Amino acid sequence: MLQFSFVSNDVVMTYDEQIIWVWESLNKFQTVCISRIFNFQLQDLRNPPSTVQDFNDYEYSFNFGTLNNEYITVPGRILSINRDVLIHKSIKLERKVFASERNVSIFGRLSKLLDHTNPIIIGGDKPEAIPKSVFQELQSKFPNTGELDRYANARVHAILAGYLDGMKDARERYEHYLNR
Amino acid sequence: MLQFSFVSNDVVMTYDEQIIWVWESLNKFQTVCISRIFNFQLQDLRNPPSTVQDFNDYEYSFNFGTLNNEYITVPGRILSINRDVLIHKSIKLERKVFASERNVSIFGRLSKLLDHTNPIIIGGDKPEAIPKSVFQELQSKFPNTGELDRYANARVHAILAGYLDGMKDARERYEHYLNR
Repeated sequence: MLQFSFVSNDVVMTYDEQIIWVWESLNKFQTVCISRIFNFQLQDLRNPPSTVQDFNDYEYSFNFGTLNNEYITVPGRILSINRDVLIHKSIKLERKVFASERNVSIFGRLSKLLDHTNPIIIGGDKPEAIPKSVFQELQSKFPNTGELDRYANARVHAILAGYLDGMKDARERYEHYLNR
Repeated sequence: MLQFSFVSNDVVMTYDEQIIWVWESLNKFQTVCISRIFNFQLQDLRNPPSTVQDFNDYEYSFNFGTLNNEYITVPGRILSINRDVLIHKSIKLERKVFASERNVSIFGRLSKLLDHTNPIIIGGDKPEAIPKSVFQELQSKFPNTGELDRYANARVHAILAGYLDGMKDARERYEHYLNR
């Protein structure tokens, strides 16, 4: 589970399976990927675990962004992009802000489409900011669980129907040469 | 996790989160849905749990089918269909035999498409049986994790591209009336 909190001016993302793999990845490469979208460096772990820690009790608290003025500045490296990401405080920090269904990095996709090195700004009164209403509209258009469930079911139906329909057509052509 | 085993002539599906909800559903409605595709009645639970059971240690063992001749006969009620399902022993019992990605009931979809009350037979030497090669070909065509991941990513890309392209088009039309 992902839980966002504000401690002072620091935005903290708490991560709650055997969670030892997070610490092992940080020991091996001094980086870790959480929820498939968040890339954290060892310097971002506020609570480095004990050598004898029981990880059942433990939760990982990571520095995710900085609260400056009314905007949460997420470093681009956290999202594997070059630009930084600014989310206004009026927008609730949750995973759906950054990820669509099937772990699609919203800002990872947007940054590749942008022709400017200027940072992504969502909400607030900054003039260059994607309006909160425009961002929320994109969120509602992004594929949800039901759309992916219908896509999978339709694909299975089309495949099974194509086998039955082709079987019937092949039988019909053979029976065109058959009295019975 | 789902694990299929043969005890005598009985096919057993073992189910391994707080697994108490399975027992609670069986107490409330004498039925339970496991992995979203398997419907088990209370009579199918081989190891009814103790009133004091620790469910961390416990695993649920359910009667899934009957081994007769060389075919595993799955009751239709296990799959929420009217026909029964016969899987030849040469086919390994696993979840992908019955479910496609996003919990799509393979035989739930097929049975609605069939115009006959005759049971679904997969593999073996029975004449009315879908050949093992035909069944395996359908399995490979069914959507996998990568196809659903690409679908979601493409949908997000098309939505973000449609916002940027429409923004550029609207700006261009306004600039057609602007000297600068």
